Amino acid sequence: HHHMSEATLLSYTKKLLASPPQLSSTDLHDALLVILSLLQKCDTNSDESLSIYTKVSSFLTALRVTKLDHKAEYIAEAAKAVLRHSDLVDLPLVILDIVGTGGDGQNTFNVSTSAAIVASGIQGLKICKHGGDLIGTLGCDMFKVNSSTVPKLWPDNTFMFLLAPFFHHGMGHVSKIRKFLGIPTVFNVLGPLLHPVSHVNKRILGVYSKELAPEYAKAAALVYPGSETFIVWGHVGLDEVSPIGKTTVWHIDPLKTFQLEPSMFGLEEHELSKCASYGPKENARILKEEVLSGKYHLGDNNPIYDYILMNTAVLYCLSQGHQNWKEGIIKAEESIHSGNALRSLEHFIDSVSSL
Amino acid sequence: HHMSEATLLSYTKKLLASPPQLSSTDLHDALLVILSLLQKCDTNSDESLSIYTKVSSFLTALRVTKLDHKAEYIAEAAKAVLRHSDLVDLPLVILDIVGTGGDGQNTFNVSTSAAIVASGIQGLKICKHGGDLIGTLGCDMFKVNSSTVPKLWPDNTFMFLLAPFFHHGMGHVSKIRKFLGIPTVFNVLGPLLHPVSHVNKRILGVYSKELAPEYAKAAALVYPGSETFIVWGHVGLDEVSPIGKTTVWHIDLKTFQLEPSMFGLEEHELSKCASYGPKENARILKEEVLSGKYHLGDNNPIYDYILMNTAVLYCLSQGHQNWKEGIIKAEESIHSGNALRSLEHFIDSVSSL
Repeated sequence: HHHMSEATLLSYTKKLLASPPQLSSTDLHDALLVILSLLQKCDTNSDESLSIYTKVSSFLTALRVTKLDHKAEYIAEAAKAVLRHSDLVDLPLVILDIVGTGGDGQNTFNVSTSAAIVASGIQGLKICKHGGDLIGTLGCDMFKVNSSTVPKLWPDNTFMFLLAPFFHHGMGHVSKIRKFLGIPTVFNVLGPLLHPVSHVNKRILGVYSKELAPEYAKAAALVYPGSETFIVWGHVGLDEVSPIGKTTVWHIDPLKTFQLEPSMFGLEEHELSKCASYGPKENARILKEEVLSGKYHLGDNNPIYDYILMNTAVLYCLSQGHQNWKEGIIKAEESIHSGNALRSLEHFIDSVSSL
Repeated sequence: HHMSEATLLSYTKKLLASPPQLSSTDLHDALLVILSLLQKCDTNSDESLSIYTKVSSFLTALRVTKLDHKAEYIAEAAKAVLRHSDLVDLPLVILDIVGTGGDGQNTFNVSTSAAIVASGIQGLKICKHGGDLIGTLGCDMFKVNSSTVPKLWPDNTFMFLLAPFFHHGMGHVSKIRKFLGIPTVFNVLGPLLHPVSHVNKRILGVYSKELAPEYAKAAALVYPGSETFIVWGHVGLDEVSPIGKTTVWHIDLKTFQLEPSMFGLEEHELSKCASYGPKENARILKEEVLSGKYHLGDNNPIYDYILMNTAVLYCLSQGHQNWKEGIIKAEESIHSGNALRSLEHFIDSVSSL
């Protein structure tokens, strides 16, 4: 009767089958440790492996239908359980991240990585973007960036990119069953909450739905207590600040909300159809050759350019503690045309190639 | 290919919607996909891990939505499973008695015992379907199948059908039910899979008061020609309980309540009415009960337990609530030797096929 067993997992599942469910946020934390234990230790092709996948499937599905996995305390407890299997970065004694939950069913351009690179070219900003390929096509092996090498890179880089799978081994254990399940689970909303560097003190966290946003705001406050945080939801169904129509922002100011519109940044609206992803190789070429090269300017109404510039502007106003969106657009524009943003990126690529 | 993981997944997504978009006929179609997929899982390959993941997910989502506890869904699910079953063909009062299980109890096989005693009462024919106990009495139960039941039918007052030899569908889901460890729709299908259409009365035990009324309606959809008692013992028992009260649901809707005192019997704790496994259960039934060693008034718990369940069968067969007359007829069936001969005629009938 070991605690890390199918029998314990099963007892947690049965709490979720109750009317009403009797699974606490604490219980979810414990269930996830059990799941990660079972799946880390599962003997390939054992009967036990088929039984474990059965029970893990059962548990995660039951969680999704109860919808308890979209409540702040549950999301936070789930993030903390996954982090117990993560390599966290240890650093000595303004630093921003930008990332979305995914799940908006939108195949739009990688604006988060782009805006993270342009923001890092602005004097006074440091960007430690966490997520996940785009940045791997540029000529650096992202597998080299891990808990033991991030401290080497930290002092001399305005821009850093952390590929999630090389930190969160717990996510790696559930990867295959997540593919088999083919349905959303608690895991689909945890990514933005797993930042392995405690020194990040400001972030933009995009969410796919209006309903999730207020609970996500409360979860972000529990996981990143020291952080000033924008939760963002584009009204067309987007986990970023949208190039068309309005975006709502939930403001964690250690709950105030305000609406964003491209007209506020001094930009024309652009359909999502004009901001498509072309896949990592081509997106990287667009970013480096169309955007970081300074080929396009504010006022050309290039949609992907405008999309990056706006998301940089928000990242900048967040950093400076004001809502002067046009000033953010000025600063993002300057970081591109001064060649600072491309220098920031190239410095990080060169740093990574030296490991 | 419609019978694919992708088809299964699309049904699961209907259960995840608010509100759920999975119809009763959708559940029927989902279960056919599941029975198809689970036959392909002969090894612990990645493809079996994937399929087991999607079947678990679908059955778990169905449980949480509680659609599997609705009459129309239970009926459609029984219909889907039956598509993989051997059905008995017979030419143009016949009773069954069986419980859903899943009450967490380990009580004597009263349903097979009362089926035998009832089969010794003139005018009653019993075709009990379930499951071993009869297997241990020098009877090759494998020989009782779709081809042989029509040969045994005419000159047997008692017949026993071993469910697993008829319902190949239930065979394919057996491993994943053990692995899941939670109740699913499959926990309530056994009683609704009787392969002989001619059965026109039955007692169907359920484990759950909450499930009971919806199960009564399911029974009426699956067995529209049957007068049916659904029974639930208040202690949590899919039988007419030898202790405390039992609630009975009646379909041609109607509810009444049973208590051992109404049979002029004493109450016995479930500890006194325990199962000993098939071999010893069969020996108690043959040597202590069908032999007439015990009488009404001996207060022998297994004997009383069997008398009560036989009395209810008898009252159902005749359409009255004269429970003490039921006792009299059950007692007469045992002590006349009618019950033992009825069983012995079946066992020899099977032995000689």
